[PDB]
Amino acid sequence: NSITVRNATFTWARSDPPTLNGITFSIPEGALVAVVGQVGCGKSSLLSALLAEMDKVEGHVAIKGSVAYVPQQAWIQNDSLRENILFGCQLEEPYYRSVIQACALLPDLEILPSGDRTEIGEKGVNLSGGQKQRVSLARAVYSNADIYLFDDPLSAVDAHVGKHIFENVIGPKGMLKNKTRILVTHSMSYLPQVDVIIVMSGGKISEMGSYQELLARDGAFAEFLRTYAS
Ligand SMILES: Nc1ncnc2c1ncn2[C@@H]1O[C@H](COP(=O)(O)OP(=O)(O)OP(=O)(O)O)[C@@H](O)[C@H]1O
Ligand SMILES: [Mg+2]
Repeated sequence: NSITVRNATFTWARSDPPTLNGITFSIPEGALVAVVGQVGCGKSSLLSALLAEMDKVEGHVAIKGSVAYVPQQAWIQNDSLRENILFGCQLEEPYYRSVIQACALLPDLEILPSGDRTEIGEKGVNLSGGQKQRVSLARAVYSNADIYLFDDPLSAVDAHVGKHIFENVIGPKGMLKNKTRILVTHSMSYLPQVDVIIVMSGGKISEMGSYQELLARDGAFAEFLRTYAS
């Protein structure tokens, strides 16, 4: 297991009840695992907890290897698009080329005045929400971590681009097919294709299993599909 969490409780503020309570799960190395649940149920917080960005009140957390993150709202550094991807790393080919292609960046680069050397962020070219998201994906993919935490990574891109990113970056035929990948998503579109789904409610885990297992149970996952998925 690349991730092992045992009866773990995490807080953003000791003055109030913890946001995440009694979290217990293990993720096999190389698994693709979705995390779903009603808006506000604690999905982003779960990723923050794994990044050691919350305060662990109690419990056990063991994470094997490096961790990359694609946050829920993409952000841009004041620098070239290239440096927004490299983010401290040296540029290496053909890996860089593969990341550009996989993250659907070619159509964006093609209309930029200096391609990837274009200054983006403050006082530079004004990227769209979809463009920022593709840059954010590329930043994480380029770092070539062992574990990927994706916070609703297809929300800001259109359906066609989303399909490209799932196929080339996230899924079993993508370039990260050997990595552990945790996929928070509000969408049902790719849930049949993940290995395991973790359903959350109220800062706790309600149930875990495959798409087919959870669907048949007609419990929390079935309710997510009927009422919350969008
Ligand atoms: N970076 C942060 N700093 C402080 N509090 C946070 C942070 N991120 C989330 N929270 C808090 O955690 C609680 C659960 O919200 P969280 O954002 O984890 O839910 P979510 O399931 O990701 O919601 P959504 O479906 O809207 O993305 C909320 O009180 C929220 O304000
Ligand atoms: Mg969230």
